[PDB]
Amino acid sequence: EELPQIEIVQEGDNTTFAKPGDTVTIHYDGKLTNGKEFDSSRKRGKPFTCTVGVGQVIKGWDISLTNNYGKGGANLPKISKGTKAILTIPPNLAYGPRGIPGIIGPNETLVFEVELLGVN
Repeated sequence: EELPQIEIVQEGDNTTFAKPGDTVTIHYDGKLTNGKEFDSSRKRGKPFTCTVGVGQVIKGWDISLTNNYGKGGANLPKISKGTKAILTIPPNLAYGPRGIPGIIGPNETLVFEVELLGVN
């Protein structure tokens, strides 16, 4: 079963974990596998707040931030509040064959360097 890959750069508090319906606040840089940046909250000067686990972000983000809607998965570490991680998300858990014209091409793997600042 398809899952994003998660590299834990530095662990957070190891006790606060988002569940579906929670709001999270996160800084990120989104790049293609070739290092070309397609988006970033940091250059925007403000972190990104979203509701997780309910399809209001790409599935790869939902799975990563909620640890597969609480179900976990093989080699899928939990991301606690304060954690720095790198999420690598296959196209089927992102924008698929369709992509986003002029921003993300077809069947693109996305790499997000993230810091989870807040959970609820």
